[PDB]
Amino acid sequence: RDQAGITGTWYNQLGSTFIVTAGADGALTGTYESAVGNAESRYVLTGRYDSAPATDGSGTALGWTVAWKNNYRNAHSATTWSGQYVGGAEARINTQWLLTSGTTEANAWKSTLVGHDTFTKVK
Amino acid sequence: RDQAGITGTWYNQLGSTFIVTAGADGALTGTYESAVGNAESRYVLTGRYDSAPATDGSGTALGWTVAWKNNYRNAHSATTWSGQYVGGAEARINTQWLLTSGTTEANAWKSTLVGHDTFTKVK
Amino acid sequence: RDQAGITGTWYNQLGSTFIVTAGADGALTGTYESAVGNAESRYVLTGRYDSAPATDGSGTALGWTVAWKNNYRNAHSATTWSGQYVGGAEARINTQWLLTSGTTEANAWKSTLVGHDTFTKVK
Amino acid sequence: RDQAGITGTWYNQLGSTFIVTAGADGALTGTYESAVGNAESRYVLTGRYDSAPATDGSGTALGWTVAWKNNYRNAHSATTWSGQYVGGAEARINTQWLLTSGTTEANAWKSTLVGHDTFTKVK
Repeated sequence: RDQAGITGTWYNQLGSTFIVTAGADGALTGTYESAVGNAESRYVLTGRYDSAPATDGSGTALGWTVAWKNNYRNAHSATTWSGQYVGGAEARINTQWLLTSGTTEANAWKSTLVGHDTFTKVK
Repeated sequence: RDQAGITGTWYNQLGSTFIVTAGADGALTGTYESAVGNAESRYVLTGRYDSAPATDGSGTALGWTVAWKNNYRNAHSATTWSGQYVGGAEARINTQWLLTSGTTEANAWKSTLVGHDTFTKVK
Repeated sequence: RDQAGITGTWYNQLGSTFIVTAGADGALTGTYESAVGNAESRYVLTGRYDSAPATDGSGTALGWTVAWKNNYRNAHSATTWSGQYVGGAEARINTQWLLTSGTTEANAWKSTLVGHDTFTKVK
Repeated sequence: RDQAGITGTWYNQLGSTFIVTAGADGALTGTYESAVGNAESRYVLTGRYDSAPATDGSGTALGWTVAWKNNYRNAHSATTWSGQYVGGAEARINTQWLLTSGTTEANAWKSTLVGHDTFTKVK
């Protein structure tokens, strides 16, 4: 439905690269490359999207996760993005995210960053 | 590593049921059943976890997504949980979550709920 | 310090109006008018800011609260904005916010919206 | 209304101390002492609460801010708590919070922590 609209290469305001395939079943698969933080090269992502969204002009809800471990680095952390895809000439994925680091129990109060990323099809 | 510790059936404070398998590669697969909201029965989830966490007593970072569409209902929304697994006698997964609904652009300011769920191996 | 830079009239991307005075002591006082939601006219706000920020080019941390009760309406809710003031030609206050509604205990999981507002000195 | 219920000394799960007065007009004034982080002794807080909440068993919405500057320390950061007061034998204030640090523009993606604190009248 928005399978075609979501599948592809997206870029956020930080210059990160989100490469995703949307499956007919609601699956999101792909790779993420962050332009910032304790990260290098590509990381696996997986997520889900609403494969039968409302037809009233609403966006398409979706989310995905990256664990920041690959063959190069392990930042002992994971980010989830929660948001919606908005189609059209200037298609966008508007997200908020939560980045949790593994911590000791004494430090768990400072485990989680929150922010917002907007992805577009052009950098 | 925490593959065995994470795999299984978890319950949160709302009485929701999180059934997950942790793969050797960092994958999370399974099903979620919410005790609240516009939800019935099981929904697909997918996520990621740190398969090689720190050995200094830190938790294990992880996250997952549910899109709230199944064969019974479609709530045009997705939730992502971001958190850490803490092993031991009283193992826990401590999370914060973001629930994004598909909205019109005019309503996007009110698209996203935030909360926190704690999962245990016993209800 | 940024007392002069913060004091004044600010506008966000929704067309809301934030009127604030920064005190020498770190106080924020003023009024908020939301262009959206269950709101009309001005609401009291109060908050705090860092009156002696770092001199290394960092922003100035601040926050404020609105309870959505005035002489016209009571939305049984409160929003807090947490963010930083960035000075200069295009001064900005970049925030994330939490909007909590009063709920029953059974509904408390869906009590809190999260979002992000960027304020500028020009609409 | 909940003026009497809110006014007083509260303690969270970290062992922090929140001392507040609720004014008839919806004002919150007081001091905060954090048991964790870059903090020592008391800090000024100000906030707002719904002075005429619903009478249907709903909680009372409120929020407050601390800027982490006092005569002893300056952590160049501010926290806002957004939540609701629930009255009764085991009265509670259930909150989520946003802690923003002043950062450079390049580091603003990692400026804001999110968490949740529950306050009770007994430690």
